[PDB]
Amino acid sequence: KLPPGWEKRMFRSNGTVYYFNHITNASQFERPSG
Ligand SMILES: *[C@@H]1O[C@H](CO)[C@@H](O)[C@H](O)[C@H]1NC(C)=O
Repeated sequence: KLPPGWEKRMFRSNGTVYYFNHITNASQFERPSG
């Protein structure tokens, strides 16, 4: 869906999950894959 560089990421201290683009530095909660 969204580009290569997005990867799954997790908020320590509450356990929430999101995605992070380690190629651009962006963050989004909807998943470019799943
Ligand atoms: C969990 O913490 C992050 C920041 O660490 C925050 O952005 C996120 O909204 C929190 N989870 C929920 C369900 O709000």
